[PDB]
Amino acid sequence: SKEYHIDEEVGFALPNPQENLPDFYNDWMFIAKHLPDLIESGQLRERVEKLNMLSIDHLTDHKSQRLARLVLGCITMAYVWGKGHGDVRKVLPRNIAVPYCQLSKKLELPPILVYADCVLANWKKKDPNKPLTYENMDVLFSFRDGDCSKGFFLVSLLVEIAAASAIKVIPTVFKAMQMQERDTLLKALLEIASCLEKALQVFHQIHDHVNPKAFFSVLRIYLSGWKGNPQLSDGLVYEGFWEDPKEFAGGSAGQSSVFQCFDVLLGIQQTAGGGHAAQFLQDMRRYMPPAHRNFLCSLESNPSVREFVLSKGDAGLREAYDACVKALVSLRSYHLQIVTKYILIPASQGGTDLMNFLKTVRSTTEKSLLKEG
Ligand code: HEM
Ligand SMILES: c1ccc(-c2cnc[nH]2)cc1
Repeated sequence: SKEYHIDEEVGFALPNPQENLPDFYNDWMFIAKHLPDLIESGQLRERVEKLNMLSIDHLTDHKSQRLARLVLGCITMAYVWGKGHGDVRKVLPRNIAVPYCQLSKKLELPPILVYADCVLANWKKKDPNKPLTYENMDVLFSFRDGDCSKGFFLVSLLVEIAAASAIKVIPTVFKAMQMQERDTLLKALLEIASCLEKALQVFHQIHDHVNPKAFFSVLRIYLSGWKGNPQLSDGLVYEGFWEDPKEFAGGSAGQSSVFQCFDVLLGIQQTAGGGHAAQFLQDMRRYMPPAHRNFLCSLESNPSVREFVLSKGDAGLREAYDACVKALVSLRSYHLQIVTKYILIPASQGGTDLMNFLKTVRSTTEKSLLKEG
């Protein structure tokens, strides 16, 4: 894999993300680093409004630009939603909206907190010399004390990284197919299946670091966007940058290149059809870093692994292929249980479109099994 910005040990996540910005931006950093406090004491908005319009020209490298996206994104979420009890600002102050929009066009990402920001760039290692384990990690920014942003963002990060291990065998898969190396292809498919099965284990930690009520009533609020959102009907106005208000979806793992890439690799047509689930996943690609979305479609232009495995009358291959698919539905099935516990139940103390969306995606995955009938 070339410079698709894919690291060998971290995958789509940003390797060792930057934690500090040039002193020239101390005003931004101070607000983002103290969000839990500023929101609760109610001085967050007045503070955002007192900011001077800072130039983004002093953000030279990619990492410092990513850190800034994270900072401005977290601040924007806090500004728009406030204490997150219903009072919402419909206009983002030009002194913040402008740098954020310019920085966004530069990185080719919408001006709203995105998965690539709050997960892929929002972490650090406590001990540089220890492994990437929950116990040795922390997020750079949270919204409110007790919002469980650490558990949510990091466990997502950890799942992403476990899945990354298979991203590196993708090349082996395509080489083996054209070189007609049957044994190599089988070994590769089984390896991918193993990595996806491990990611499922990682996913288990979500119960240990995220509490249903804090997640549902707090975190969820700050990660909402303004596209098809009732309380921000026409969207948000980025004062000084855009004439009318603009609609943008909130953070979602549907913006994760990781799960989208294996569906492509395996020939599962999540994006096909005109259905709502497909439109959503197709649209989420606009929220992924440009390098990552280029990876996704470079995968789509490679010959089909599915057709190859099918055209051969090789049970070994069919089974290795199916193990990969089976691993994806297992993950999606597990994730349904999680949505039931962290969203359905807390909301019970409409939102069925949610479960149907997830099931549609899972059913499309199951349908791809070859040897099921
Ligand atoms: C508190 C736990 C979690 C909840 C409540 C949750 C909730 C949701 C919801 C509501 C959606 C639907 C679309 C949207 O609104 O963005 C969704 C989609 C998705 N989530 Fe989660 N999620 C959780 C944890 C995770 C974790 C740890 C991962 C792993 C990185 C993950 C991966 C995905 C993916 C890939 C999709 C898109 C559809 C698919 O490929 O099946 N989620 N999630
Ligand atoms: C950050 C981390 C994970 C998510 C998410 C999980 N499931 C759907 N979106 C959204 C933002």
